[PDB]
Amino acid sequence: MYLRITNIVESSFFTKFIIYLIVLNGITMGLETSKTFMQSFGVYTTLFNQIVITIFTIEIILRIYVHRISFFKDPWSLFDFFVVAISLVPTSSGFEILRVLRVLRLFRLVTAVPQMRKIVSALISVIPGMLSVIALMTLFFYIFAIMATQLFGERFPEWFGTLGESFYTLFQVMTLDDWSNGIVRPLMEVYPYAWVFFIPFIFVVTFVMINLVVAICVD
Amino acid sequence: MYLRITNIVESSFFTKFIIYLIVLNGITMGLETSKTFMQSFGVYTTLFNQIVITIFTIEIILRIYVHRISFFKDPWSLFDFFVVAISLVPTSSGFEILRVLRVLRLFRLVTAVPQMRKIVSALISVIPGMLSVIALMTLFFYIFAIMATQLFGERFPEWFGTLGESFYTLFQVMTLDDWSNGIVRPLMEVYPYAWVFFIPFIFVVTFVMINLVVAICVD
Amino acid sequence: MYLRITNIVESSFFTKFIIYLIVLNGITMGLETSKTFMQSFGVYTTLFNQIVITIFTIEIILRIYVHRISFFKDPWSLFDFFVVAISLVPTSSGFEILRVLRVLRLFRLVTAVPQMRKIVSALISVIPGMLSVIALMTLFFYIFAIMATQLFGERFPEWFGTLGESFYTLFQVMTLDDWSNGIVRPLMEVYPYAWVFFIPFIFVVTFVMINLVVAICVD
Amino acid sequence: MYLRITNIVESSFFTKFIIYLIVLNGITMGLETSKTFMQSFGVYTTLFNQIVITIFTIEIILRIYVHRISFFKDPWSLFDFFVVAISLVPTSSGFEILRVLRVLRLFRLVTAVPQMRKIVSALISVIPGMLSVIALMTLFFYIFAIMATQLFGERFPEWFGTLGESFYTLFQVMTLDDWSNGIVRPLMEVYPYAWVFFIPFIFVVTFVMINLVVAICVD
Ligand SMILES: [Ca+2]
Ligand SMILES: [Ca+2]
Repeated sequence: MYLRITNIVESSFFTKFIIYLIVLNGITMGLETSKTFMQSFGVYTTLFNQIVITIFTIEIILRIYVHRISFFKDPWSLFDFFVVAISLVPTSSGFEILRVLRVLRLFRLVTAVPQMRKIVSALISVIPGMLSVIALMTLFFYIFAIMATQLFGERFPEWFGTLGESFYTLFQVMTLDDWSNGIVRPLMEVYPYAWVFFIPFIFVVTFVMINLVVAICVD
Repeated sequence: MYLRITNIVESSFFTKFIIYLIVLNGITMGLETSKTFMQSFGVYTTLFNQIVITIFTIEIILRIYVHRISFFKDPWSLFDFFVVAISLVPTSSGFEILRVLRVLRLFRLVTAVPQMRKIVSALISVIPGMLSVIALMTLFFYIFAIMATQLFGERFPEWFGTLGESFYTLFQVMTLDDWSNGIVRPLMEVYPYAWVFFIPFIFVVTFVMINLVVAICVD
Repeated sequence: MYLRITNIVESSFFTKFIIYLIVLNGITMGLETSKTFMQSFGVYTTLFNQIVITIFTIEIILRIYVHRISFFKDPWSLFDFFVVAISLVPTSSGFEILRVLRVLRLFRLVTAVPQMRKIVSALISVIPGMLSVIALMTLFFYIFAIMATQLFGERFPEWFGTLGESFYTLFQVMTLDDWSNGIVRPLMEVYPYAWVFFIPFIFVVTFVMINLVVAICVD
Repeated sequence: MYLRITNIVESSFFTKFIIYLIVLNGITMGLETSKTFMQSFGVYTTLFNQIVITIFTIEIILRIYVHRISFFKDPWSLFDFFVVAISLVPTSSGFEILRVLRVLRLFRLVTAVPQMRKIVSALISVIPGMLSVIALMTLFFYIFAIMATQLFGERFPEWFGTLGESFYTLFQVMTLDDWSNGIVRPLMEVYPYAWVFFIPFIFVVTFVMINLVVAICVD
C-alpha cells in the first residue's frame, strides 16, 4: 500500500485540500472570538474543530510513512508535528495557554504554501549573521541590568527591584518608549546622576542597533 | 468635431488651465477652514466651488471623447474620474463624510503634473515587491490578535475585548507607542507573564520590518 | 592699500584669530547662562561681547573689499554677514528674540572651518534630491490637515480646531509620538471610525518616509 | 623563569581558565542580586569574589612580564587592567559606585574571547568616520541648548532652567520621546510660538541622524 499512499499524500489535491482546511479553521477561529457567535453556533465550531484536528493527525501520520526519517529532519514538517501535537492535549488539565496555543496551527498556512516558506526562510537566514551582535548585546543587557538592580531597586522596586525587572525596564528604554518622563526623570528626583547611566546606555544600544541593521543591508 | 476637441484637450493651455484651477480650489478649501472667512465670504466660496466642479466634469467628459477605452485603462484618469465623482454626490443625504472626501480632488495636482506622477509611481512601484512580506505579517497580526483577545480581553476589554481592538492595540505596540507604561505594565498587574506574549511579538514584528526596509534598499 | 589688506584678510593668522574669537564668545555665551556668573562677572562679559561684535563687523567689512561681488555670492559669506547683522540690532526694541538669535553666530565655527563646511555641504547637497518627495508629503499633509480640521475640530479643538493645529497634531502622529493613547483613542470615544483616518495616514507617511531614506542610500 | 611563564600565560589552558572564571563570576553576580540568596550563601560568594579578584591580578601581573610595553599599548589589555583595578579599590569609602562598577569585569568576556573582539572592533571602527557629523551635532545641541535656556527656563525651569537641563530636554526631543504632549504642547500654553523652535530642531536633528546612518551604509 506504500506507493498507493505515497501517491495520495504527494498528490496536488491532498496539499490543496490541507490548505483549504487551514483557511477554514482559520476563519472559524476568528469567529470563536465573538461571544455572540458562540451563543448561536458554538457547537458547530467545537465539532468542526475536533474534526479538523483528526484530519491533521491522520495527514501527519500519512506524511510520516511516506518520509520516515527524512520528515523529522525537515524544519517545516517538525513544526506541523509540534503545532498539531499542542492542538492534541485535551481541552483540559494543565495550563490553559495550551487551549490558546492551538491557534498556532494557522501558521501551517505558512508551512504548507510555498512563497511563505521562501519569504520566511529569507528572513530566518539573516539570523546567523546577527548572532555575533545579539550575543554582544545580551551580555550588555545582562551587565547593565545587574548595575541597575543594585543602583535603583531600593527606591524604585517596580522598575529595577529584581534582575528581571531591570531587564524589562532596560528593554523599554531601548525601545525608547516613554523613557525620560516615564523613567529617568523620576529616577533623577532621587538620584540626580541617573542620567549618566541611561544616556550612555541609550547611545551604545542604539549604535549597535544601527550597525546591526546596516550589517543586514549588505549580506 | 473630434479632432477639434482632441486638439483642445491635448492642448498645453488646457492642461495648464486645469492645474491652475486645482491650485485655486486648494487655496479655496484652506480658506473654507476659517469660520471667520465663511461668515465673510462663504457665498463667494461655495459658488466658486460649485463652478470648479462643473468645469472638472466637462473636462472629464471631454477627456473621454478623446481617449474612450484608453481612459478607463489609465490609473491616473480613473482616479480623476472617481475623485470628481465623489464631489458630484449632492451636498446632502447619506454620509456627511462625502462632503469632506471632496478635498481628495486636491490629489489631482499629483495626477495632472508629472514628476509627481513620477515620484508617486516610483513609490507605488515598490509595493508589489513587499506583498510577500505584508501577507506574512497580516497572518501574524491575525494570529496574535486572536490569541490576545482570548488571553486579555476579559479584564482588559478596551484594549483586547474584541478582534478589532486587539488588532488596534497590537498595531500600537508595533509602532512601539507607549507600549510598556501604557499597556503591558498594566496587563502585567493581572497577568504577570504577559511579557512572554509581547516581547516576542515585538522582536518578530520589528525584525520583519527591518528586513522589509532592507528589501527596499536592494530593489 | 588694497593688496596690503588683501594680504591681511587671507592671512592664516587672521582666519585663526577669527576662529579663536568664536570659541571664546561661544564659551562666553554658555557662561551668560548662569544667573550666578552674571551677578559676578556680568559687566565683563557684556563688554567682551560688544567688543567681539565690532571685530566681526570690521572683519566682514574688510572681507568685502577684498572680495566685493564675489562675497555676496558665497553661501558661507552671506551667512556670516546676516548672522552678524542680527547681532548688530540694538540690545532693545521690537522682538527680544533678536537678543537670543545672537547665539546663531556660533554657527560661524561651521563657516570659518572646513571639514565642518565639508560635512554641512555634504548634508545640504542631499536636499535637492528630496524635494520631489518633500512636495508630495506637504501636499498630503495639507490635504489631511484640512480633512482633520473639519472632522474633529468641533469636538476636539485643542488638536484639530484650526488648520495649523491639525498640521501640528498630524506632525505629531507622524513622529508617532503618543499618537494612540494620546490622540486617536480619545478621538474614538466620540468618533469610533477615526482609526480609519489615522492608520492609513500612518502607513502612507511612514512608507513614504522609508522610501525617502532609501533614496538617500542609493545617492 | 621568563620563558617558563611566557608558556604558562600564552597557554590555551590559561586563557580558557580565565574565560571559565569570568563566566563563573558573571553567574555569581546575578545571584548576588537576590536578597534571598544573600541571606543564605552571601558568605560563599563574597569569598569567591575576593578569590577571583586575586587570580585576575596575578594574571594581569603575569601578563605584563610576558608583554611589557606591548601590553600598555594593547587596548584590550589596558581595559582589563583598568577594570580589574576598579575591582581592587576597597569595599568602602568615597563613592559606592566603585562597588557597583566592579560588575564591569564581566566585560572581560569580550576582551578575552575573539569574535567578540572582532564584532566590538567592527563596531568601534565605524566611529571615526562619524566624528565629523557628531561634532556638528554637538555644536548644534550646544547652540539650541543655550537658546532654550534663555527662552523657556524662567517659566519652565524643570526642563530648560539650566544649560544642562536644556541639553537633557533637547536630547529627549531628539529621541522623539513624549515630545509633543510632554513638552511642546505645555510650552505652547505660554509661548505659542515654541513650535517654531522645536519643529525645526527636529527636522535638522533627525535629518542629520538619517545621513549619519546612510554614511555607515557606505563606509
Ligand atoms: Ca508617551
Ligand atoms: Ca513614544
